[PDB]
Amino acid sequence: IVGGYTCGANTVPYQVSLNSGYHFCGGSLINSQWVVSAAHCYKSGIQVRLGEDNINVVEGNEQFISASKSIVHPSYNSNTLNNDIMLIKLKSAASLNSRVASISLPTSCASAGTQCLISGWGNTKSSGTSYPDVLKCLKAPILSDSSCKSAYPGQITSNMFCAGYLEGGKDSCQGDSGGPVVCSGKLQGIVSWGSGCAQKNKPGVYTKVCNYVSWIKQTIASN
Ligand SMILES: COc1ccc2c(CCN)c[nH]c2c1
Ligand SMILES: [Ca+2]
Repeated sequence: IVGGYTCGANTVPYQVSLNSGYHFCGGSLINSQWVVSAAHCYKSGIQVRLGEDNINVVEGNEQFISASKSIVHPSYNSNTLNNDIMLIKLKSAASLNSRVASISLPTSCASAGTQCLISGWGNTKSSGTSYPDVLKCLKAPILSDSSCKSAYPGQITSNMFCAGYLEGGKDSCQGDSGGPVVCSGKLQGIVSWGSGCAQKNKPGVYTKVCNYVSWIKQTIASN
């Protein structure tokens, strides 16, 4: 997260870290057994880390649970990033508590102008690299689809939305991939792609979760 702030330990209790020997992506806990992340975060050997603040220190509220199954969206296209969503099932159910909590799926699609919370352990610099230990947060509004398409002509599908700032300086970045965009207490977006981080006229692009609620619900009812 570039241009954000330190969330505060466990104040984003649905935020997970995906670990393959090191943190490589975020995700969102949607119930005791399932995490939503980006399809571009798919890899083998995923351990889901819940209850994290400092990802380099065991602080006492973590749960580390291996993935037992990953399900990338059937229509995910890695070249265009259309349908950039994946489900991860936990080998055992997480114990839900004040530091480990699920986030509800949306009932409707959030509207332009709505303020949302984006979080992760990604790079905090728009030029160069610096990776934080504690979870970072950014408040960012959803942008109109006309402004989103103007920023990324020919690239925004109906499964994507832009959030952030056209002036740059505040954005999600490398390593925030797969993490949550939460608006009105619901998971509306997944950190998906952009042109760099926090660049002028290049706001972050996010998977439009509301389009996937039926797929999520049917998949978790059968796996
Ligand atoms: C390889 O560099 C990057 C830089 C930024 C991003 C993002 C978020 C952009 N708002 C998702 N994946 C990335 C990969
Ligand atoms: Ca920790």
